[PDB]
Amino acid sequence: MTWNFHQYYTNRNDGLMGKLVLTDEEKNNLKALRKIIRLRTRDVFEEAKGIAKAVKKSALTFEIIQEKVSTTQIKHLSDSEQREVAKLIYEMDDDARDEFLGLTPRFWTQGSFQYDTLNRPFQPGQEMDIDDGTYMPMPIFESEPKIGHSLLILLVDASLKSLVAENHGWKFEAKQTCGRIKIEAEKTHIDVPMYAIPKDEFQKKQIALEANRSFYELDSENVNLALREGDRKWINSDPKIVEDWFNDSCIRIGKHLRKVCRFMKAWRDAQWDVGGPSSISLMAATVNILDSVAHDASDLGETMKIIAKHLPSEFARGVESPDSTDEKPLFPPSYKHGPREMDIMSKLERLPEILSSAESADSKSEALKKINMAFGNRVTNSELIVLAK
Ligand SMILES: CN1c2c([nH]c(N)nc2=O)NC[C@@H]1CNc1ccc(C(=O)N[C@@H](CCC(=O)N[C@@H](CCC(=O)O)C(=O)O)C(=O)O)cc1
Ligand SMILES: Nc1nc2c(ncn2[C@@H]2O[C@H](COP(=O)(O)OP(=O)(O)OP(=O)(O)O)[C@@H](O)[C@H]2O)c(=O)[nH]1
Ligand SMILES: Nc1nc2c(ncn2[C@@H]2O[C@H](COP(=O)(O)OP(=O)(O)OP(=O)(O)O)[C@@H](O)[C@H]2O)c(=O)[nH]1
Ligand SMILES: [Mg+2]
Ligand SMILES: [Mg+2]
Repeated sequence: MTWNFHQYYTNRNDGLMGKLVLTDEEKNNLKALRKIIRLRTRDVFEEAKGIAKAVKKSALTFEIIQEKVSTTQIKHLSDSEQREVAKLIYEMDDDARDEFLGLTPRFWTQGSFQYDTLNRPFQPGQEMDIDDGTYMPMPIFESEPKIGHSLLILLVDASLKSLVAENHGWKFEAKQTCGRIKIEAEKTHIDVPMYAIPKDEFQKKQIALEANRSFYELDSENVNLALREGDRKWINSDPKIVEDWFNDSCIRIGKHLRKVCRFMKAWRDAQWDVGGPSSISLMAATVNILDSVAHDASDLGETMKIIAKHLPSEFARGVESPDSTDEKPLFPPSYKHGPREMDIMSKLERLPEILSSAESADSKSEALKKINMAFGNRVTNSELIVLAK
């Protein structure tokens, strides 16, 4: 016997796509959460600019500034953090202060929510992730921006911490590249990386944008990611580079690319409760395979076998980042594998065996059980599986 799994993979009700794609409850929940973070962040910046405006108009003592700070949403930072914000506002000169009073944070989501590969989480501890970047248009800087790294990080933190203080079961986490709100009971977190971008170009592009529509991309090397730990405060990491690479890959390869990428992530979620290869390494390897190996989009069962066969080789050679400015590969080459990478290799080598043995199982029932060794017990309708012609 030979079974075909195309429907097992693609059926939008019962099949794997059916199990992975967010419910509307989940999708609207994520957008509502993002809206709440965006609102609070703009409010907090307005509150801080309010104080700075006061400083400009009349010379206010440091103590008066502290007092004013302690009355705003910034009160949700620790005591020493509040004093630091007051100190930073008190201490900036006319020029920096004028820049600050002209700053309004802007937002743009990146990651799987943006390019539509966000899967419903599988094991306990696994969470849906929305990556909403905050952008701070300021003058081009070589060393350090007019408005300080410290100040900007503190305000975004205050915004996030102020929301946690208003929501049972939310908690704040600081990561190296973002601030995070975790909502365990909803299996969700929102990440907020922060970027500096050129103010003049931002304005020019926004003016162009609004004039040319009725009812754009910045210079990549000036998109600066703020880093929270380490002595390097900023790194040139433009998230649009990955978004564009993936969207262009989808165009070039076809619409089955997003599906097979979801499947590989689902495989990952089933094989490890935490850990496994990154989502981006899986996408990059999969793109490389589909660009170079003949396949048929009308049988994702066959396509998934083709991918599984070639993944070990991709990862063994090291997976290069689509961002050539990246300082490391997305996955190291095999001569540099330690325990972590060896564990990944051994699971990848297992996958094509699982898919093969499912294909040659004795019944539809046994076929389902076998293939569910790769993706977990998510699909339950064995009648999705069809005897190959
Ligand atoms: C990213 N970006 C970027 C660029 N270039 C390079 N080289 N790297 C970059 O990272 N260019 C554009 C952008 C950076 N510049 C901008 C960033 C944000 C905005 C802005 O007005 N954001 C809106 C939200 C837009 C939105 O919801 N958008 C929705 C999409 C629309 C929708 O879903 O309705 C969303 O977040 O999903 C806001 O702040 O309220 C305007 C410009
Ligand atoms: N240049 C570069 N950007 C990265 C890297 N890892 C993550 N990013 C950026 O961060 C965004 C989100 O990354 P992840 O959350 O790991 O990946 P995801 O595609 O959202 O996957 P899931 O959250 O697992 O669904 C990506 O779209 C990239 O913009 C990396 O190694 N190099
Ligand atoms: N621009 C840019 N953004 C990134 C990059 N890496 C991560 N991000 C963003 O910051 C978020 C958190 O990044 P990470 O520190 O990689 O998160 P993580 O290590 O996967 O999470 P844990 O495994 O729980 O520590 C991501 O989801 C992205 O939104 C990067 O290289 N460039
Ligand atoms: Mg993500
Ligand atoms: Mg994230």
